[PDB]
Amino acid sequence: DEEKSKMLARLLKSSHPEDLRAANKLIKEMVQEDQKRMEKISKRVNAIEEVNNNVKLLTEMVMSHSQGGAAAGSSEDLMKELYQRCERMRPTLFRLASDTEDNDEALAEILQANDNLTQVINLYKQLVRGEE
Repeated sequence: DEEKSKMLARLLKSSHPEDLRAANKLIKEMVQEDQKRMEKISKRVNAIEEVNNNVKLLTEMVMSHSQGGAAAGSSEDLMKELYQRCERMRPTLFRLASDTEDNDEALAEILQANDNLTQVINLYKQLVRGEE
């Protein structure tokens, strides 16, 4: 916000005991707003980083077992556990979109995120755990 970011700089530059008092209440609050934000942002970012990675990893595995590969048991297992974690995440993403009501850009990342999430889940469910 380039607006406050200028009203403050003039309250601080002020010379009256009343502008200081305000710049303070402003700072006090801007600092609060910047705390809630970052926290929101990290929650989403971290979540998405996991999803993307877990997506890629499992995707890789599932594919190694497409005609030859994946130690059937010690590889066939990591997957099973990876998968479940993806399933376990659908919930988190959905609540994430639900809470991301102020930034369609992020919201969209969460949705892209979720498609990929569901896509791989419908590939472990398909080829692999589906055929046999």
